[PDB]
Amino acid sequence: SGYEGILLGMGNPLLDISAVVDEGFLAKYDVKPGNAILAEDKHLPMYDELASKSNVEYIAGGATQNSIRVAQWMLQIPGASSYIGCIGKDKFGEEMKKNAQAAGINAHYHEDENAPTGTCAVCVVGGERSLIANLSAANCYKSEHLKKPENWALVEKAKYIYIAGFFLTVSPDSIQLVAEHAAATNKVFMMNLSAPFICEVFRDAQEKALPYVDYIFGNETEARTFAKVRGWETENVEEIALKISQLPKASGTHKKITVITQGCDPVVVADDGKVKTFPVILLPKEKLVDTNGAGDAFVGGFLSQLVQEKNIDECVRAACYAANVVIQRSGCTYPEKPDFN
Ligand SMILES: Nc1ncnc2c1ncn2[C@@H]1O[C@H](COP(=O)(O)OP(=O)(O)OP(=O)(O)OP(=O)(O)OP(=O)(O)OC[C@H]2O[C@@H](n3cnc4c(N)ncnc43)[C@H](O)[C@@H]2O)[C@@H](O)[C@H]1O
Ligand SMILES: [Cl-]
Ligand SMILES: [Cl-]
Repeated sequence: SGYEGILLGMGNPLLDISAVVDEGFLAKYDVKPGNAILAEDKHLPMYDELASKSNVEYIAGGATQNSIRVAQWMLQIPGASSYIGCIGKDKFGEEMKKNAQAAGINAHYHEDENAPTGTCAVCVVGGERSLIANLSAANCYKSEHLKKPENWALVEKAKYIYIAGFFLTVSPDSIQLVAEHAAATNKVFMMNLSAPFICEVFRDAQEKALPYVDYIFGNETEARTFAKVRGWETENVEEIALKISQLPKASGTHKKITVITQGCDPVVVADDGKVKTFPVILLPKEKLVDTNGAGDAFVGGFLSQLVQEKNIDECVRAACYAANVVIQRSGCTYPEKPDFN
């Protein structure tokens, strides 16, 4: 088939350890609700504390893995997706390999000899979660691994390449190597803003990669964080989307299209100097089960139609379908086959 390995993702493969907790649990580990952070030494016993709970759920996660997973599911073409990351030689790493084969992703996972597979605590309070990412083996990815002929073949075969902003903490040099290849080969390189701490702490790494980005995705909060960091005196998402697209580009082959989600409010898309708003699928609060992986599934649905050379209206329509499905189910899960027509 023509779509063989047409979409590649590179990131942090993390097994999510999710559980419903109370206010005291977050106060114990000093974690703010509805915010993502990287794990510190004080947060490490929390993983064993969550593992001991009766309501603990284990699901193969990681922002880029989730988006590639949802794109392959929406697309339904066998062998169309590829993924690159680092895992440990342990039970969680074998679960990561098992899940990727079931999902239909050609995941070339580099197995580190000493580090365990990365985990991510998803502490849930009401309808807001705190993510504490312990990258462990995921943080061991080197440009040396990407340059291996087995891994670099996936970069060359791909036409569309996606990397969540989270991977900028692990290897900005590996990101830059595939980004420079995509500019030189007129391919579609794309990224996510991922979290406010990526825009604030990793501002230099993100700024260096952005000129190579053809489709930048994000939510309203991380777009406002991005605007405040660059001194733009504006909170309006519509003005911020045009200002991001307006930034310099390493290659003028493609324009930069900025897609910003606003939860239940319309999707804002800056494209060729014009702002296009798209209302989302109306959903009652009783059916809204969990907003976990809503942003990652939105990117996945968008990528499924972008791969088939479809217009931006159909990319956003599939992005809303995929996110709508995921929010009505626990975590980033979906039915056997998609019903997008
Ligand atoms: N360091 C690290 N490295 C790698 N991975 C890491 C990591 N740290 C964490 N991760 C991974 O991250 C994952 C958890 O991420 P998670 O916290 O779930 O992020 P997300 O998937 O982006 O979900 P959010 O709740 O943040 O949504 P959003 O604000 O982006 O989107 P919006 O609400 O605008 O909504 C988007 C769309 O949803 C739909 N939608 C949302 N709300 C509604 C509504 N009320 N009604 C209708 N449609 C809605 C719409 O279509 C809308 O456009 C885990 O797998 C974990 O492993
Ligand atoms: Cl990632
Ligand atoms: Cl319990």
